[PDB]
Amino acid sequence: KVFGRCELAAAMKRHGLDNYRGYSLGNWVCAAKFESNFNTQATNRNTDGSTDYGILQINSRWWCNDGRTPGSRNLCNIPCSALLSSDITASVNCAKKIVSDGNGMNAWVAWRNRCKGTDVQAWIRGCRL
Repeated sequence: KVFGRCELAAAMKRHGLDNYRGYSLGNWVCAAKFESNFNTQATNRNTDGSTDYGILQINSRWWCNDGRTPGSRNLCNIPCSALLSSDITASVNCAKKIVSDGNGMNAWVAWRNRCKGTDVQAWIRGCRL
């Protein structure tokens, strides 16, 4: 499913991402915008053969099992297909693990390059308080 901006902000807030590890909601919405354009079904193959899945483009090299990433780890203990659901729960819980792994949101290259340091609160302007 393709979320709207505020719809996704609300869903991430409900699932506990607002200020998770100190990252305001706008950071998460911005990252999702540039990772997936808010599309839960987004997939993209990486050069090394891993694949990125879902609204936050979680990578099969470490975080989920897709059965075709030699050496993969599956640290979120989920099939990568679960990251494509219209229900964002699996993606959020896995993102919590990723952002807790030491490097914060820098794990998302697109967040580092397109969201970090910017006025990310613009991404939640107008969302229901």
